[PDB]
Amino acid sequence: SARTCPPNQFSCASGRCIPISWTCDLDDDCGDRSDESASCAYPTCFPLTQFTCNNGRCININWRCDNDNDCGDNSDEAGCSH
Repeated sequence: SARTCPPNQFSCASGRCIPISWTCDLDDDCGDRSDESASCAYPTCFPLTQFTCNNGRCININWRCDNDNDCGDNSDEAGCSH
């Protein structure tokens, strides 16, 4: 493995190994420590593969349940629950 996490993959606190796009996610993935402090300067969440929650949050693009992307306010549906 080059560095730590694969090429198309991001190593948060170095030891944590997630796909790149999750870096600038706003809290939920890692938090801030290095994920938001070593790349994030965004007014657009992240132009890799992400969704922009309508509450003002940014969320991962793979939370599409009903049709839109799970966040929990008035966006997607506000929580694909069961």
